[PDB]
Amino acid sequence: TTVVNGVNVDQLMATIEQIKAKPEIAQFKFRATNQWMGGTHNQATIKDFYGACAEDDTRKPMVFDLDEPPVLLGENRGANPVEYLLVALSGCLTTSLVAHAAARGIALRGVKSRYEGDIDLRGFLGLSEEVPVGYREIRVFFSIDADLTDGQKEELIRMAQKYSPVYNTVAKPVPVAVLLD
Amino acid sequence: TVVNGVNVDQLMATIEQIKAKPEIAQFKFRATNQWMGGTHNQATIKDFYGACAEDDTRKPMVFDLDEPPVLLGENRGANPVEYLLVALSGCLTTSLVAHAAARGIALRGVKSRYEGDIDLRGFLGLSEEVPVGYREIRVFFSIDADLTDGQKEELIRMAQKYSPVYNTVAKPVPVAVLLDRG
Ligand code: NA
Repeated sequence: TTVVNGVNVDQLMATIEQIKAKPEIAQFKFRATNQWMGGTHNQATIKDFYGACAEDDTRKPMVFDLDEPPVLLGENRGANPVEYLLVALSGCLTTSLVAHAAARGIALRGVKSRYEGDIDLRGFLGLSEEVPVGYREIRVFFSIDADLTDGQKEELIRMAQKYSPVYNTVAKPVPVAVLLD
Repeated sequence: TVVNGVNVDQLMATIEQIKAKPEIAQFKFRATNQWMGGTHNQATIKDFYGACAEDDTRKPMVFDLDEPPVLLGENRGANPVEYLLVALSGCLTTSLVAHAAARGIALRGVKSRYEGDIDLRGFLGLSEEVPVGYREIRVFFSIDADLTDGQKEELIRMAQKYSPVYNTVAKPVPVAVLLDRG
């Protein structure tokens, strides 16, 4: 009665009450660093973050290699950056779905999902002023194993989207300032 | 003829082929994800489509996503909003380097740092006005090259202009999420 879907709902409840009292606690900052490794290969590191009124440098660094397939001028030294964007979207939607279900006391047995997005490289290459540079659209499907109706499953999915930071960062315009140091 | 480790001959060849046959430039990228309990889930990258053919030749790449303790996880992986920064960082870096290469501009080194801020009240449903996503993301590039600040700033402008992940963040991209019928 303290844990649903492997989420500690007591901790969730305490976090919500803490934020209601002191909204400043809810301000988080996430960070990365990246070093170019030649050609299409580069390496990103995740380490510290800020939140709940303090810097947190407690985690072992998490290192990621990004590259391209040969047709996009790389050697598959890692997944490509637009693939990493789908990874991020998939983790966020899944967590948002599961955590919102947990908060409602809705048990789920299994969750999986699939993702496909369309990109026309004429954008990246500056060959057409029509074509978007980014994803034109992304299509996601979820499968949920639970004692729920299809309508109730669809509701969980709508709530997942509504509360997902990565979903909303994709679907809405978010400003990105890129500067010389 | 290689600049910044980029095969510029292949690049120009690809461009000419696309001008003749624009459909070559249509790619589809994919992922699958399985929930692993709590805030932990796992994404897999394998196949893609592009240049008028399916490519299922790559070995799968698997990524673990989780949360720190204060965000209800157990450090079973970096969190999804961190992976978004990872994506952005790779894309801006490759776009910068590749566009420099196409112009014959050699770079000794490139590095960058990223921060975005988020108010959890969005995710937690505690405010209807608060953005659920990032409020803003800020990126700083350091470029080691035989270039003035203004020349570096031009490479950075072009990086952003032509970066798919930058434009996916900066612009509204439609995303349809549905219950699977297969
Ligand atoms: Na966006």
